Amino acid sequence: TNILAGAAVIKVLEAWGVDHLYGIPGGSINSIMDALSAERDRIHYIQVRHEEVGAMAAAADAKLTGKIGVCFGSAGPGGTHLMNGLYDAREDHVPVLALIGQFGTTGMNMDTFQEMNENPIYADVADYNVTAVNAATLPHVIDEAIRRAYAHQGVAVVQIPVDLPWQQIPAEDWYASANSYQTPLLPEPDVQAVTRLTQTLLAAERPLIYYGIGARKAGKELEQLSKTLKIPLMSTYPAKGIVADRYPAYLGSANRVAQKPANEALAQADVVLFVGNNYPFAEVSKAFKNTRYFLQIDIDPAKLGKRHKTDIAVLADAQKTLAAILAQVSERESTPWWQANLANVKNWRAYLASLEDKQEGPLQAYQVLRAVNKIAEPDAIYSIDVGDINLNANRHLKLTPSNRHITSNLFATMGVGIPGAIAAKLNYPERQVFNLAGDGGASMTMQDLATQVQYHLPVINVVFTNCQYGFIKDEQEDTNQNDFIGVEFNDIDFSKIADGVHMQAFRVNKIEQLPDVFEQAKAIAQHEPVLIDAVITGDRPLPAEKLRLDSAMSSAADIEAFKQRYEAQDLQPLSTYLKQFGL
Amino acid sequence: TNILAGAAVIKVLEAWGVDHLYGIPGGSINSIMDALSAERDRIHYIQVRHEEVGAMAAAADAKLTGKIGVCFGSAGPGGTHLMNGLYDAREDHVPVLALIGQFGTTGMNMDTFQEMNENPIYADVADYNVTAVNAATLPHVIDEAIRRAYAHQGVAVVQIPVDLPWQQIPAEDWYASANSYQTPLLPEPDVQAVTRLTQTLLAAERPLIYYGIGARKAGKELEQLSKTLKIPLMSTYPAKGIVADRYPAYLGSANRVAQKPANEALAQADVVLFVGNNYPFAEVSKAFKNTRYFLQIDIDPAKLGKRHKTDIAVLADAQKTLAAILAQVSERESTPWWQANLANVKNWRAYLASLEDKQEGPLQAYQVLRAVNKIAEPDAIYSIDVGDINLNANRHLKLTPSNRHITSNLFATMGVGIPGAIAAKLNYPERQVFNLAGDGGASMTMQDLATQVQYHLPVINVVFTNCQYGFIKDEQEDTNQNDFIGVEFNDIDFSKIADGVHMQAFRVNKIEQLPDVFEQAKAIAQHEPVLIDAVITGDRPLPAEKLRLDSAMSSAADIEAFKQRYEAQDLQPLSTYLKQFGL
Amino acid sequence: TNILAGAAVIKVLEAWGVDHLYGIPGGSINSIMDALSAERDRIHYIQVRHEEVGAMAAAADAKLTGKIGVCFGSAGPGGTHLMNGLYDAREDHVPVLALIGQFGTTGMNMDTFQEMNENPIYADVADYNVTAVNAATLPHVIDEAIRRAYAHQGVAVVQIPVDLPWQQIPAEDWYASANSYQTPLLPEPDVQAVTRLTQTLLAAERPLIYYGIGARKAGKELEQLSKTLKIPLMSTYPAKGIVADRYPAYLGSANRVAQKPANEALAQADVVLFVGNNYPFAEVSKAFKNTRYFLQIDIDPAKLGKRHKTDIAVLADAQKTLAAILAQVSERESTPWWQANLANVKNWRAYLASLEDKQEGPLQAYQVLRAVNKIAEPDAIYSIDVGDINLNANRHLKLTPSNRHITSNLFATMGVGIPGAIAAKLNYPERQVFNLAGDGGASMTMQDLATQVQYHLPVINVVFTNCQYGFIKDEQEDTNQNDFIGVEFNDIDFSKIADGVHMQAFRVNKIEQLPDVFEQAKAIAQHEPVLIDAVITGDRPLPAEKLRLDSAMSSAADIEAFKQRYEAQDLQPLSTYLKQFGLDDL
Ligand SMILES: Cc1cc2nc3c(=O)[nH]c(=O)nc-3n(C[C@H](O)[C@H](O)[C@H](O)COP(=O)(O)OP(=O)(O)OC[C@H]3O[C@@H](n4cnc5c(N)ncnc54)[C@H](O)[C@@H]3O)c2cc1C
Ligand SMILES: Cc1cc2nc3c(=O)[nH]c(=O)nc-3n(C[C@H](O)[C@H](O)[C@H](O)COP(=O)(O)OP(=O)(O)OC[C@H]3O[C@@H](n4cnc5c(N)ncnc54)[C@H](O)[C@@H]3O)c2cc1C
Ligand SMILES: Cc1cc2nc3c(=O)[nH]c(=O)nc-3n(C[C@H](O)[C@H](O)[C@H](O)COP(=O)(O)OP(=O)(O)OC[C@H]3O[C@@H](n4cnc5c(N)ncnc54)[C@H](O)[C@@H]3O)c2cc1C
Ligand SMILES: CC1=C(CCOP(=O)(O)OP(=O)(O)O)S/C(=C(\C)O)N1Cc1cnc(C)nc1N
Ligand SMILES: CC1=C(CCOP(=O)(O)OP(=O)(O)O)S/C(=C(\C)O)N1Cc1cnc(C)nc1N
Ligand SMILES: CC1=C(CCOP(=O)(O)OP(=O)(O)O)S/C(=C(\C)O)N1Cc1cnc(C)nc1N
Ligand SMILES: [Mg+2]
Ligand SMILES: [Mg+2]
Ligand SMILES: [Mg+2]
Repeated sequence: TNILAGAAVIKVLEAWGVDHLYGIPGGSINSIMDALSAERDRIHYIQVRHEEVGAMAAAADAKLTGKIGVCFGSAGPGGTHLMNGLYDAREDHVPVLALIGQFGTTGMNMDTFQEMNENPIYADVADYNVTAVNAATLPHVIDEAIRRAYAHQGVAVVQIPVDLPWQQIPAEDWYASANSYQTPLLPEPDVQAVTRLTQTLLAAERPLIYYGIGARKAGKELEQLSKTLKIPLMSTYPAKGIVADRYPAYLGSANRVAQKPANEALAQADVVLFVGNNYPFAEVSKAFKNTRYFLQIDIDPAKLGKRHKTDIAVLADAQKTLAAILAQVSERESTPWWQANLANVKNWRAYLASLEDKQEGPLQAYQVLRAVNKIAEPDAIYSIDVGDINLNANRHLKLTPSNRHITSNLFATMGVGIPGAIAAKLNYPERQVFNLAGDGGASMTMQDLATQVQYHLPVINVVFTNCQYGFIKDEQEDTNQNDFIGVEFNDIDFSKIADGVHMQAFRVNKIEQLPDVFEQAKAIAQHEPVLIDAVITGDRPLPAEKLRLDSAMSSAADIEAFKQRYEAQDLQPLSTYLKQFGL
Repeated sequence: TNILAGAAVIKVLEAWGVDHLYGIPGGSINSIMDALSAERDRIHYIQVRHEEVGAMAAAADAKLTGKIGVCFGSAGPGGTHLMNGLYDAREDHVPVLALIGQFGTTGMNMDTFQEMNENPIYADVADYNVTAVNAATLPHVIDEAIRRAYAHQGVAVVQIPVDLPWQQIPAEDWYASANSYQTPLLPEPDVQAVTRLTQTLLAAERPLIYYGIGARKAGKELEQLSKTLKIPLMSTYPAKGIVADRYPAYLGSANRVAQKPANEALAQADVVLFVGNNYPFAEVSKAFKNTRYFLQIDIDPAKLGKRHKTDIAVLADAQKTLAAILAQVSERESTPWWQANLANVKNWRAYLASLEDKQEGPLQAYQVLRAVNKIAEPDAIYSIDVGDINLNANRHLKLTPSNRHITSNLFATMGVGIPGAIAAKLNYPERQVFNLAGDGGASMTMQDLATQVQYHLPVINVVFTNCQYGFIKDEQEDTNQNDFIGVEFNDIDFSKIADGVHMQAFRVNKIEQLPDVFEQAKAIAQHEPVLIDAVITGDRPLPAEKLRLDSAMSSAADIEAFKQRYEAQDLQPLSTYLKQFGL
Repeated sequence: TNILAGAAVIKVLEAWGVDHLYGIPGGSINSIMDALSAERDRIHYIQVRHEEVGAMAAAADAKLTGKIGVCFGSAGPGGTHLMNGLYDAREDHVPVLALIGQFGTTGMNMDTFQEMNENPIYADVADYNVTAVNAATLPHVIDEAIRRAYAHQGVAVVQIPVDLPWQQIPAEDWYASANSYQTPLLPEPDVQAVTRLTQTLLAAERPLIYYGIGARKAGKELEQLSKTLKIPLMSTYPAKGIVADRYPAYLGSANRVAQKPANEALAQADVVLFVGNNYPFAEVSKAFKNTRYFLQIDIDPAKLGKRHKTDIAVLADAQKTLAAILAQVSERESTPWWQANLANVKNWRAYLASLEDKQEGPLQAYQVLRAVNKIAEPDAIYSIDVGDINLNANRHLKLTPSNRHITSNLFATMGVGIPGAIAAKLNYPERQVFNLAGDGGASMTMQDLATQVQYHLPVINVVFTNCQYGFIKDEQEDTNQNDFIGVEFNDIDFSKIADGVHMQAFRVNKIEQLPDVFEQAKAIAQHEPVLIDAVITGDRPLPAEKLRLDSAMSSAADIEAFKQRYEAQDLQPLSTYLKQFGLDDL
């Protein structure tokens, strides 16, 4: 007895627990489609409107759940449309399987219609990249691709000649290795290295703990170390929410998608504990130029001493190590450094609240995000696009350990807001999901609003319409000699786009319109997707990387101009608080 | 004295006559943007909403004019979004320059934000693919890229570290080699090979001339050879219009994007003259299995004998060679083969007119295309997307040598209708331009309807809304065991999408609505873009590759079913006409 | 009726006129081997000892005859050993087909022994690079590969799963397109452009004609234009021999593999006619910085204005264009520029002759090459390795249009001497063939001396043993601040290496030993290969790019030292001759 090789392939996906997958059919992938069609009760095919959205959504599946995302594209242009999502998966180091259609083996290398050597297309993006040439081994090739994508935390691509999945293979021969999958049991953290790290951290005058998403399991330990030891916390932007934003000694993130207290404290710190962190600005921004001792905890040998010369680098799990530090320390009294940082945070949060709390007038991004906070459930998931929204969401969203947020962290491809929200709702139908996107990024993937409608995925889409590539406009202001170019453009009314895909929607341009529109959207999203198009000003958000508040550092004229432009008259530089507490 | 290297780069583009270029800015390409900004009077930057549209439009520029198209993308995701247009340019062998942003040289290889080794990304698509590393040589690298793209008829990609274009270089050193550019003067066509080819063609009983776009300069000679010698003409789909469609011995194209008379005649022909033709279905469809002698004229040695064993292959220009054949032949009387083919064409065109000429009822693609014909100017340009529209446009558009039509011929990427129309209008502001697209393809690039609005490009967009990937649905009907999957989807109202980008638009779903809506669109398009969303039936167009009309070939039951489904009761098989004239 | 797919593939090779091919067998290519075995009366397999030599020989085949060269390698390491020869073919733009073994389709992607995805290995080097996946289409894929390698003048690679050539396919379906082959059309010169070019050339005060191997069919026209118009000639190194070296207005080549008169004249010229030339040093050496007008003739649009901005560019065949120039000019009187160059060339040739004509004492490269000239037939072929030998052979070999010489022109892979000579003797059994190689380069491919013995290929191998990478030592002298490193090494006695592979050989270290050894070698090579291991001094050849002879440019002390080191006491700078005829050292 026999099975179609394509049926076996789908049974390999099922064995690995793949719930849903994305793509667009074509003749060159119609034999995989045929196998999917017979298996609708167990694996859910999501037909997207552009293959990039399928690839992005597959990456987001893995970001959210840790479970391999799966997408496909038809030969030639279907597969090449996957690229921005495949590169997102590579750079955000999440497991994705991509299946690429190909001409049957009898026509390959004949220069026939939309027939090319597809293997070189995927060689750079992929950890594993093969053209299948045999039906009987095709289940194994798919199984190998999955196992490698997991092991290597990246993209596996298989090009499949369309004849192979329609061939019969022996039913009893193929298997999946999902049953062997497991996670490692690790030794405890290296005892003598962690005692020595702890002493250096505690001997510091101006310590900081600076964590990334490698510390995602360690929020409790981070907050209790901070509180016990009187050591402020700062994070990478993606690590926002691992410790609740409300924690009074959470400084935020550094650089540009950043918060003032974090930049200022980092410049003064004498010892940094760098935990589960691969901050890509470390060298180029000279972040640690002032730092006396640099301590690291990371799971990956490839990261040890990577971002700065490191005094002690412990190769270990973040949680296990932070718990072992906590077990060997006890209460320290409040210090001037602690108090200064607490005061600086309070001043900064008062500034952000002042922006949020306006009640009437021309709409700014700040109030839109307040309105999101007001309708957000405590375990909401945020799919965030790329641009000023990362900066503004990082400052204004009030996250806790119960939330999740995702974006394209390092490749930073625009357009991910829509697909990330699709993936979030497919994985978590009972959780509230937002897509927060700028107009530029929403434009790029707008057609897949129709996918939210088609699959009845009740996403709350919020488009920030400034008629600009605002993040880039600000860059041009900073660097370019000549006039702005390519950064200001003509309006798109996304409420009308939504109507065109048969999604309920609203457009607002005044602060006073927000509460009722957001309450209506909250309610619609109990059953159907909704879109709010928020027409916002072109005001530049405060640049945390170019602060002009300290009269020892900047001219009075520069400070007065900065305070005026950024509504920052009541912000004080960290040096004010350092002086206040005697530093 | 010095010049900024970026300014010199723009002066190289200007020297080569580049009128317009496409892309989206980013920090990693802001120094090229800065140079563009100072040169708005001479080179016109078109800000697109998705970089794929810029790449597609650059390819279309070259398809239309023969002059290198230029696009750019920012580091990482900007550039990877170009791919579908770059592969279109490679496969349609037209010259395109792509500029890719990159991190400055001081941060390359530091694993910083959106910083990667970009060179491997482009290695497969590109004829020339380099990362610039020096400012003083950067003008030369761009000049080299252009000269190679032209010489090699393909894609040149340059990755540009953002620091380089802001560096000063000596003003007097750089140059462009546009002044050296020229086209070759060729020998005349090989005398003895062309006399011998001519004899074999004339000795045939059932000759055909089968040309592609390499014969684009030879329409007059093709038609006069056909008329003088009594030899029917057939073409590749892209070669439609080189000879007017109204010519009574034009059979159409073969395979699927095809016309019945061409498929039927090709199966009977004893001698084929294959001219300027690289038909990719030749081998896989066994097109020439019956052919006794196969004669070829091509300019490219790589094509000689490529598609079939060739009796005589002349390496020469198509026009020069066809004129030399014409100069050595004279009138032949009408033959039975000629008469049979003329009768078959007349029968086929009566069938297509019967579809077009319905006046009321549920709208089909056939009447939409009649309505296009009725408002089309004699020199209109058609940008055609990918799907059933290629099949239907090929049958119904009434083209002449004065028209142009473009699509993604061989890569066949969906989404090209919008960008191709943008490029057409930018090159030919005084010519009428259509974008004919299916709903699937229009969806993929829909956001760049806003670019037509922004640049006041008066395209007539016609969307064929069947709520299907119809071309693929029909494939699944033919091959798939299990139920249709991924090929039927939820409506998008493109009149509402158009309203959202501030474009006038109409939606129609009945035949009787067409005349007034098309007349309004014709008039609007004297000054602004317009969109018609044509809601059409799901009727399958007649499959020219699966004819069931000949009672010696097919069962009576199969013929009756085919005639019913395709409204083909009055079509006769070619054998009827062959018999009528005694063959 | 059926044929094995492998048999059909070999038939495709035969239809395309392939006489011989190179490689080393392995399990992963044994089905092609089986087909070759059956066809050994009609196509000839040459088993090499390292696959790089097969690839290099295939490239050399194409360089010599214009016929596609064919090589193969087994899966994994057999194929990756081809690389240096494949990049040689790419960079020297000659057609080569490379067949790469692969695991059968039933074990591909199983991570079995020697089994990998081979397609990405070849993506950069190859114009065409495919893995075959079907037996019935395999003959076409090979046919396509050959046709594109020719049309695109580069490398085509096909990875062949070993099961496919053992499958039966229909006998009647496959074909080769060899019957349809043609070479690219030769474009013709625009009449008015050629007249304007001519007018500019003839208005020049200090003209030069500077040709490369694109002018290989135009030697008669080049030499007659030079004589009629009184315009000196210079060439790229590879273009040596297109015009006989004897011609008194042949200046040589520029840069380093160069002759003094060419460098000096190029620095003074006001108009250059750059014909069939892609000189890779143009920009980096600032060759044309002071050239007033630059006139170019090339058949490739990718080259026009590449190396300097053109004043007139002609997209046409060199010999047609040069003939059209010649047809519209008449004899001109001598000029001061002409006579200054003629005198400079005599002075230079007298210097080279002085080095060649020593009769006793420590052996130098110069006398070895004189001894080669003394036994060389007028239609000899030279396969030249990479290093100082390019420099010395360029100066001393006395070539004419009847000769051929080849090296790795642009990739410049060492080791090509031995495989190029193998190829030469296979293609030209009745012509004398030399392999001129340094010790470093000969070392790299030494084992394939055995191939010359095995196939009875009577090459005259001459190894220049300095116990150095001399060309690189001289670079370190010029740039490096610290002591020499990696450039001086232990001796290898290549006469003993030759004995080990069963080749007759000689070792010499004194000038007076040369005549008798070279006569013996000439006679041995009527029937069998031979090797001469010439133990030469570590003297640096005169650096034509760093002349120290003109007291207007250089210190007396530096001139003194130059003359002493290079035995150059009798050399004059070009300015001496310019001044004699009334011209300024511009
Ligand atoms: C438009 C845009 C702008 C941005 N600019 C900023 C910015 O200004 N500031 C900013 O902070 N970010 C910014 N980013 C994000 C930035 O590019 C990086 O992605 C981010 O700073 C790196 O975060 P990370 O170190 O948490 O994650 P990763 O880079 O994923 O690193 C995780 C680290 O944790 C380690 N690890 C994993 N598991 C464990 C474990 N169990 N125990 C220990 N170690 C472990 C890994 O080995 C790795 O070193 C921006 C993003 C966007 C979209
Ligand atoms: C959805 C879709 C389906 C399609 N299916 C069909 C189909 O069923 N039928 C069909 O016909 N097409 C079809 N096509 C197009 C098809 O893929 C090929 O692109 C087309 O058939 C090849 O046309 P061509 O030979 O004219 O062009 P090219 O492939 O561009 O070849 C041009 C040839 O002309 C030669 N040449 C160039 N200049 C000269 C000169 N001056 N003199 C002499 N020779 C010269 C070239 O060397 C080359 O061989 C389809 C397209 C799409 C989008
Ligand atoms: C160790 C070493 C050092 C070297 N250093 C030197 C050096 O110092 N000096 C030196 O001169 N060389 C040197 N070379 C060689 C050098 O690298 C180049 O290969 C050589 O200078 C280029 O020669 P070319 O232009 O003749 O050949 P190619 O680069 O092959 O160019 C031939 C040109 O002719 C054109 N063409 C072809 N056919 C025609 C036709 N029918 N009509 C018109 N145009 C045609 C082509 O399009 C092309 O532009 C060295 C080689 C080695 C091994
Ligand atoms: C244009 C752009 C950006 C503008 C985004 O404009 P938006 O309108 O979406 O957002 P806003 O800033 O106006 O609120 S940010 C981005 C950087 C971070 O890389 N780039 C570059 C960019 C360009 N193209 C793609 C596909 N992805 C990218 N990241
Ligand atoms: C889905 C699809 C097609 C459906 C196009 O649907 P449309 O709705 O645009 O057109 P219609 O047929 O319904 O009128 S045709 C195409 C083939 C020719 O390649 N494919 C495959 C395809 C898939 N993805 C991209 C980007 N380009 C492609 N060509
Ligand atoms: C080492 C060396 C050279 C030394 C050759 O030493 P030889 O001993 O062969 O020659 P000689 O100069 O001593 O007479 S020349 C060459 C340059 C031109 O590229 N290189 C670099 C080189 C290094 N490795 C290989 C395979 N090929 C090369 N060309
Ligand atoms: Mg915006
Ligand atoms: Mg459709
Ligand atoms: Mg040596």
